[PDB]
Amino acid sequence: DAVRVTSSKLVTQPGTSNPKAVVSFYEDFLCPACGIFERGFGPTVSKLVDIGAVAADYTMVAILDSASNQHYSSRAAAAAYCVADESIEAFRRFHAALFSKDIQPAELGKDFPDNARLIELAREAGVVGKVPDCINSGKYIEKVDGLAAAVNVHATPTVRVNGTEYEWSTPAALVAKIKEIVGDVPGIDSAAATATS
Repeated sequence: DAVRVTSSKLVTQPGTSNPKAVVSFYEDFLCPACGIFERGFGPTVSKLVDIGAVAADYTMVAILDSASNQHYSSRAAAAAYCVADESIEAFRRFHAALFSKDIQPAELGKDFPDNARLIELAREAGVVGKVPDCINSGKYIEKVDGLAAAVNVHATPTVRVNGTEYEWSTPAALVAKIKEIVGDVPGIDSAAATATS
């Protein structure tokens, strides 16, 4: 249901493979607040992933999907899952790209990327593989369309920390929360520096 992003440095619960800290993001690719939120928190989260402070769970839901936007939300989420299938790193780059200012369509706009453009963005993210057919076949469409109800999240962006609702403010606040959970890990202060710019 979520794409789990980690690195080889992941800090785990003693005697298990399970992350000590999991930050679950629930996003819609057409959600403007989500664009702002990801452009703001992204580098910090990526750093926290790299130093192994957290695992980052991404659930891309369909809640904004409509015929008016040409089902952009659902096609984009499905596409993202397709990419994650091939590569996790490719997913990081893809996910980041879709939320960049030059890319994310304006909700309520008349212009939205078709599947060919999503495919091309996947290529730029570093993967081809089965992704083109995974996207063209609409493999994940029904999945993503059901995700919102599945995980029971109807608002975006929504963030949870170890399954608990988390009201986010700044990247710094988040870094501090994670530090509260995992203690002082190598790099986490560096991550705070990333959070404050």
